[PDB]
Amino acid sequence: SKTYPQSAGNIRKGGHIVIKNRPCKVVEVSTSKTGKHGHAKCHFVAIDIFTAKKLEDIVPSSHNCDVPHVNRVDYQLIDITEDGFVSLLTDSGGTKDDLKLPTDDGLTAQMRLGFDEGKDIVVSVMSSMGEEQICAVKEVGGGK
Repeated sequence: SKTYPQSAGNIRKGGHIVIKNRPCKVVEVSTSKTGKHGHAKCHFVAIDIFTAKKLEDIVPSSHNCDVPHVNRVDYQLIDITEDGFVSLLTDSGGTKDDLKLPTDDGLTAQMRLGFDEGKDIVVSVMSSMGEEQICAVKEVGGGK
């Protein structure tokens, strides 16, 4: 549900893969084969999409990898609570309130300032495997 199975031989540089239960972006793919009659193994180098740590795997080309779904969604900012939660407006007219201000000080200052200023602030959220990160902030209008 958070992942789908795909043969290692179909994984490409720039795609994603699960290594040690971590969603990673594939930065290097190479293959090796045992002699003339072997079956290729895929050697992956990948970068954890939240922690930026490098992880690696060697997988037979014919075995499945778990591939994580990775989404990027924009929301309008409708609140920053005094305890650091963020309230986001959903495309169905709902609210998404489970996220906090990002650890990035630039992104947080942009959100807080834009909100204090009465600006229309759009927040990009990257999500994978039940984990979410505010990854961009822009103003699109408004003001006081």
